[PDB]
Amino acid sequence: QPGTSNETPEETYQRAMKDPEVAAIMQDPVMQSILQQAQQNPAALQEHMKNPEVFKKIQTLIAAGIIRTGR
Repeated sequence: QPGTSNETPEETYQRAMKDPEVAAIMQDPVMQSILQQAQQNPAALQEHMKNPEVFKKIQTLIAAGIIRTGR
């Protein structure tokens, strides 16, 4: 049921798509590189979050529910 949606990641993407900050960041290849590095080492993404430019980028998609960073 769309009303009780929650297991539909696709819905989250659309919402984030409406946010101008999300569109701009998703179009940036920097985030793709961070994810890959994280696979090679967990500390890779950590230093990225600390970085001011990447910090804003990473956080934007998280709040938008586009990326899961929980554990």
